[PDB]
Amino acid sequence: MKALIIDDEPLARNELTYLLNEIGGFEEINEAENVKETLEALLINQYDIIFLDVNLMDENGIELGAKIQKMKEPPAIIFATAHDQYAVQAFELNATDYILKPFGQKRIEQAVNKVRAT
Repeated sequence: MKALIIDDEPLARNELTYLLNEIGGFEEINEAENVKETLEALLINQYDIIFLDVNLMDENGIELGAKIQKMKEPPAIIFATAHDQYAVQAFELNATDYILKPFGQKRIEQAVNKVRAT
């Protein structure tokens, strides 16, 4: 399973990377801090799931997620943020999950297990 973490704060990307490695089953985990890196990354790799903050500095994460769902085979979108006002929008753009910070390995596992469906 390959995952992509998109957050502006590199510490947050590290915390999430740790938990994913603790859970296991991830052959590859890449990160991105903006829309350019994110889209660049998506273009050259098939990701099963992406963890995305609600906003990347000034870029809008929700809108980015929305555009990502128009892909042929979009990866699952999980919002991981400290903001709790965009859950309704996340549901509207068919997001797989919306996780509020701070979160633990159990809650991330729930989401990851949610996307394990084929």
